[PDB]
Amino acid sequence: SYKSSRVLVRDVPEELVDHYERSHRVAAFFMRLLLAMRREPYSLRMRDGTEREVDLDETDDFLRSAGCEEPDAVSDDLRSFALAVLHQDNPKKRAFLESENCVSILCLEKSASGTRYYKRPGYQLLKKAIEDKFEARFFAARDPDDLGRELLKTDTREGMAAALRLRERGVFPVSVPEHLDLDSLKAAMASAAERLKSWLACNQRAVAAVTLCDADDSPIKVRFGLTGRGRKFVLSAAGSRFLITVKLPCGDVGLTAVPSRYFWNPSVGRTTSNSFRIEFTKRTTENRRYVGEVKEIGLVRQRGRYYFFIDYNFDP
DNA sequence: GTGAGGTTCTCTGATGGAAGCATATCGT
DNA sequence: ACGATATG
RNA sequence: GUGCUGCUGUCUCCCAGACGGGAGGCAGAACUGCACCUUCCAUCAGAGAACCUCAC
Repeated sequence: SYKSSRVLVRDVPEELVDHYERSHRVAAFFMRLLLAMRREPYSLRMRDGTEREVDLDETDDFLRSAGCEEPDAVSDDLRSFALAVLHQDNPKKRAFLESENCVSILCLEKSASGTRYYKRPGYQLLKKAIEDKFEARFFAARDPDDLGRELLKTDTREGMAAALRLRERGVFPVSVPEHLDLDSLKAAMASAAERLKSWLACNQRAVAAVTLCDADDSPIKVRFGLTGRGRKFVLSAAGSRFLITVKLPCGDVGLTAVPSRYFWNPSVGRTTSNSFRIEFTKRTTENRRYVGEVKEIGLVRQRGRYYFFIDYNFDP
């Protein structure tokens, strides 16, 4: 259940503008790098309209520029990674249930991501059993730690073991263009994965061109979440307006939204479940009351004007 | 002076896709 | 109890 | 804030012209009047303008 609106902001500082204009280039690099790992020549649609054909040579050169010295040898593994990121694996046993989860092995030198099992079913039953007559070796002598290694050595989702294969070869940590923190990288990679997933669903529907992200031509949402998908934000009201401030690494960025007749007489309260409860009336004639929990807003620059897309959740 | 048959620009409509986070443990 | 990754 | 309409605003176009009216484009807003889930992508059908030749 979703319901969206749009609030205009006219005094965005330099920090948010640079964050919006710097998230796009990381997204574009993610799109081109995933296509490079895919190692399948494709068609690129430029801004003015031109379906150029890009072959394996430029793909290999781009991969070399990304740190993959000899993509010919690791071709059995780069491709095996990309299909995992673009959700081309089995619907069950996804190596990355959310695509943005992948940018910790790809773009973090000291990460140690692959050796985790605390959320693996099997370590949940044994730990709930320490503190054979139940429905599901290691039950004797207890030690769920050992079951962790038993379930990490085997039961490895394809593309996650493949990702760990390259890190020993010193080629997988890829130098992205800008030094975005984990959260903004995850937001950008979520957007890029969404755009390439749509592209591939269209390419297999046809059987064909790729449009890269642009700050003005084909904008994407620089999304701000409350659980690590993007930089955090907090919403409130002051009179008849919206007070939206985000928590960028350069500090807090506060912003006052010009009044909206869609959101009139606003009352806002923070919730203990990572959300903000807001009330409003639709103005016009009937002032029917609505309750909305907001958890993740978006930012889009259209016609030179900055708009936050307030995507809230209403009562069903 | 129109009809007919081809490019070359601005648009609008319909049917597809990707979407708008939950939990979990560990170290302080 | 709260923040830092990790991943359902 | 967004399609619709609305200068207390602007620019431009056309018809009578020295009374006005009829096209469009922005600024809107601090002016109502009906409503408002939306962003991006790729296809396919349809409608408009104009462009070139050859025929009647």
